[PDB]
Amino acid sequence: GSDDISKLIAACDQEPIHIPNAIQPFGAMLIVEKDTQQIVYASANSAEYFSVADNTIHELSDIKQANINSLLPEHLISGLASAIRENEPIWVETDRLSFLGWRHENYYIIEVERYHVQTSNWFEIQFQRAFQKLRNCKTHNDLINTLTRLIQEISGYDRVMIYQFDPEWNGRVIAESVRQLFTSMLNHHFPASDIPAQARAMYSINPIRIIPDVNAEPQPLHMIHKPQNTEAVNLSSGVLRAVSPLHMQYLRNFGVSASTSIGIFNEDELWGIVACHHTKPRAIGRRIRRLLVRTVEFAAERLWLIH
Ligand SMILES: *C/C=C1/C(=C/c2[nH]c(/C=C3[NH+]=C(/C=C4\NC(=O)C(C=C)=C4C)C(C)=C\3CCC(=O)O)c(CCC(=O)O)c2C)NC(=O)[C@H]1C
Repeated sequence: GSDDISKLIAACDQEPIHIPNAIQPFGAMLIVEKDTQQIVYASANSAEYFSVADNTIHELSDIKQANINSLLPEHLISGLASAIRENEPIWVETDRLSFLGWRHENYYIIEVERYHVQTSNWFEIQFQRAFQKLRNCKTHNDLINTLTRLIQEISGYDRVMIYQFDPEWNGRVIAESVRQLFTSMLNHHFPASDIPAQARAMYSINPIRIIPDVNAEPQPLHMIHKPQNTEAVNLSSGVLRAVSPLHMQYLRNFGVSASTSIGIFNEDELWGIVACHHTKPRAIGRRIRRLLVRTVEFAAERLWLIH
């Protein structure tokens, strides 16, 4: 039936991806009522992240006891309080932990990750080399190929592609960089339903989406202290937001174990994405994420100017 097939296609765009009440297990998440300053939701894995800074905490139970001010660094709490704008993430890096938090209505949402030892000035020197290569490009075809190659080198993903939307949100792959033999994806077309409108809109909130392992077990948000409002909390601005299992299976069918995509914007208009696949699971720290986003933004700026 024709209208039935259309119902099914329309269901794609209606899965509530913004409120899964779970996360990917490469970080831990705390949800805290702003006025109560009380921990109301915590990921089922919070223990193994806050046990790195605080040794009193070894179980999810201990988080009901825990105070925010022992768990979170002070600059994080001060920035989150002194922040008026909703959904704009603050980042605070201790000696052991990398925090990203933001305010959404009466909720503070805090994501915490681990990180590797860093090399000073590496972020900036890498961006400098990308800035110079993208700026020396004089046609869009050199620009986009250069972009895929740089994203490939910075991230180390097995495959980096530029996926360009047409006026109806259908898209095609227009450039490719690979770390191994692959059958070409060049000029392969995909329908608009493969990235439903809700996912397309998510790049306007967080321009990078990151999936380190398609088979990693999502961790649900447990209730800690009974929140005033039991509505689902919107997790859109972070990176830990659990992945729609449909898209996980889509990645498996692709032969992919890790994914990362970055929106390509012209002003507020989503023009396309950088799509990144890995055959084995892969994680990339916050600094590689920010470098990728910043590289894509400079490439976009160049893309709208050159012929
Ligand atoms: C009925 C629903 C469907 C559906 C849902 C869905 N898809 C995403 C997210 C993404 N889909 C992407 C598609 C592509 N990746 C590629 O490499 C290519 C072509 C080479 C395409 C077309 C991409 C890139 C994303 C972003 C995530 C990522 O980078 O992997 C979501 C959002 C999931 C989430 O963000 O939690 C949803 C709900 N896909 C379908 O095919 C139908 C069945």
